[PDB]
Amino acid sequence: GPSVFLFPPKPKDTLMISRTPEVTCVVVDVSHEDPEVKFNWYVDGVEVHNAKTKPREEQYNSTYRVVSVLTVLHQDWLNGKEYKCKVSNKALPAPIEKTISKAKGQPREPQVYTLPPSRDELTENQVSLTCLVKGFYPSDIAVEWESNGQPENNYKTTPPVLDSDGSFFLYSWLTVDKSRWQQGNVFSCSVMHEALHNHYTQKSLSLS
Amino acid sequence: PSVFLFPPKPKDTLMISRTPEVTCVVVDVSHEDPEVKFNWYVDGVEVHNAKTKPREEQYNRVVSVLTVLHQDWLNGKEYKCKVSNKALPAPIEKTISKAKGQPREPRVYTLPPSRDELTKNQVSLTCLVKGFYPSDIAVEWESNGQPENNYKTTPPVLVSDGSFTLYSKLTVDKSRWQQGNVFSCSVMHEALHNHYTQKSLSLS
Ligand SMILES: *[C@@H]1O[C@H](CO[C@@H]2O[C@@H](C)[C@@H](O)[C@@H](O)[C@@H]2O)[C@@H](O[C@@H]2O[C@H](CO)[C@@H](O[C@@H]3O[C@H](CO[C@H]4O[C@H](CO)[C@@H](O)[C@H](O)[C@@H]4O[C@@H]4O[C@H](CO)[C@@H](O)[C@H](O)[C@H]4NC(C)=O)[C@@H](O)[C@H](O[C@H]4O[C@H](CO)[C@@H](O)[C@H](O)[C@@H]4O[C@@H]4O[C@H](CO)[C@@H](O)[C@H](O)[C@H]4NC(C)=O)[C@@H]3O)[C@H](O)[C@H]2NC(C)=O)[C@H](O)[C@H]1NC(C)=O
Ligand SMILES: *[C@@H]1O[C@H](CO[C@@H]2O[C@@H](C)[C@@H](O)[C@@H](O)[C@@H]2O)[C@@H](O[C@@H]2O[C@H](CO)[C@@H](O[C@@H]3O[C@H](CO[C@H]4O[C@H](CO)[C@@H](O)[C@H](O)[C@@H]4O[C@@H]4O[C@H](CO)[C@@H](O)[C@H](O)[C@H]4NC(C)=O)[C@@H](O)[C@H](O[C@H]4O[C@H](CO)[C@@H](O)[C@H](O)[C@@H]4O[C@@H]4O[C@H](CO)[C@@H](O)[C@H](O)[C@H]4NC(C)=O)[C@@H]3O)[C@H](O)[C@H]2NC(C)=O)[C@H](O)[C@H]1NC(C)=O
Repeated sequence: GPSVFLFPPKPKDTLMISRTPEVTCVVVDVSHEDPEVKFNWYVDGVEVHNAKTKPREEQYNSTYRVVSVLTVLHQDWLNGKEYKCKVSNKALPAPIEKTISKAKGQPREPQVYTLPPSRDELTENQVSLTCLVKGFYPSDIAVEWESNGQPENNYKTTPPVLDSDGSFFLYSWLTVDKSRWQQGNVFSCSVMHEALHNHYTQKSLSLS
Repeated sequence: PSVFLFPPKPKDTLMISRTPEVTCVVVDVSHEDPEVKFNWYVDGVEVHNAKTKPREEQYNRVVSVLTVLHQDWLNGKEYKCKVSNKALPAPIEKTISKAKGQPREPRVYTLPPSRDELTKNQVSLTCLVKGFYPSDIAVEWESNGQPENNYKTTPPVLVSDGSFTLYSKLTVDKSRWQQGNVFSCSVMHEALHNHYTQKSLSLS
């Protein structure tokens, strides 16, 4: 019969003011004979009516996929409000309910450390500037780099990794030509996370 | 019924003494006919050396493990699992391979704890593995001729030239680093000489 999956907002969407955090209720394996899906959305048990339900779409496997999207308020998601999708369909014994919210565990803020290129790397034509983000919970986080007060767009960041103490770490890094580092330019690693003061911190990195 | 084909572990692929194997797993086989046999293919030629596991149902799985030749897998020969069952329009095939393209070796750099981390009780020793292809790799830590196990390693990340990089973090007590112990990051990857390299790190 029909199955239901309930997805949380993307991390940047929860942490950035100009972005739209959304919870997504997806229903799959909907038959031809019982094609109609109904959604009811609840926020800490109160029903809301402004979600946006997409029309059913037949999939290559001859079943329907129906999707409902509820936009969540930034503050509500951060306060741990619970979002419940309820799906009704006649091929089901009872309506299926799924609930999602922010990770439950005690919040912990990131420690942010900047690491200069390895000595052995200095012999190359590009070097790596590293930023270690450590010990944060929940795993929702966003990292950016800047040079001389302006965005750097050529950096990469690992996904969060689960650590032994139950928190998360990641590494971000920026690769730059050796002359640029050698000159004494300043680079900065910026982190947005809910548990930081102002949900933001910045640490800097520069030739010694 | 649907078919999933899983690859060998990286170390099994890179060490002559180990047995690299691909796994063909079928997932939703009807009780109306729980009958399925496999035909395993290697570059269009069929093999008969696959060994089916002791089948075992669960509330709600048939698997053939094919041992692959070390060089064949490295040369990216195609391993095609073919699954037959009466609930199928056609017998269905899944094909698996090592990622195609010329291998590029990782560069391995060892990184000391940030000065700001030195205030803390435990510190992070970092190993940067950079620019490798394909992403199959294994990373480990050692101290004083013996395995060190309180490390974590990120997944490989795709970078702009199409190769991969990752970081591995070893956590140790601040005093222990402070004594002058030597720690080591070892990496296994097909493009390395002897498929192995090691870089080391100790207090200056
Ligand atoms: C018919 O087709 C559709 C397939 O659609 C498409 O068309 C078919 C024809 C093929 O072409 C497909 O290739 C193609 O996808 C089939 O529907 C699929 O059904 C399976 C389940 O049978 C669903 O799998 C679930 O996937 C989620 C993760 O899914 C995200 O990532 C997928 C890529 O891997 C991506 O395809 C999905 O779209 C989805 O992507 C996310 O989408 C949201 C909203 O759009 C977006 O915001 C996200 O950013 C985006 N993410 C990404 C990475 O892009 C996976 O999590 C589910 O697994 C969990 O749940 C199950 C039970 O517990 C169980 O199956 C698993 O064990 C796993 O369990 C969970 O563990 C987590 C750990 O945290 C825990 O939190 C959970 O609580 C726990 N349990 C539950 C219930 O969650 C599951 O794997 C596919 O999503 C679905 N595809 C689509 C597009 O909806 C359909 O099955 C086909 N029917 C048949 C008969 O073949
Ligand atoms: C009935 O239950 C069975 C039993 O399932 C298991 O046990 C039951 C009791 C419950 O606990 C289950 O929740 C639990 O799964 C169900 O069987 C499952 O069926 C789903 C789909 O139907 C399969 O999902 C796929 O899983 C693989 C990853 O699988 C590894 O990790 C699993 C955890 O999710 C682990 O459980 C698996 O065993 C497997 O582990 C690997 O196994 C090998 C063999 O031993 C081993 O060597 C490895 O070490 C081991 N690895 C690890 C880490 O342990 C995942 O790859 C699939 O995603 C692919 O397919 C999706 C749909 O096809 C697609 O959306 C994804 O994007 C992705 O597709 C691939 O995408 C890339 C690029 O995008 C492309 O290159 C690929 O070509 C493309 N592939 C395809 C096909 O398009 C997906 O998540 C479960 O594996 C399967 N598990 C078992 C044990 O059978 C069964 O479905 C249930 N039936 C019903 C009707 O409910």
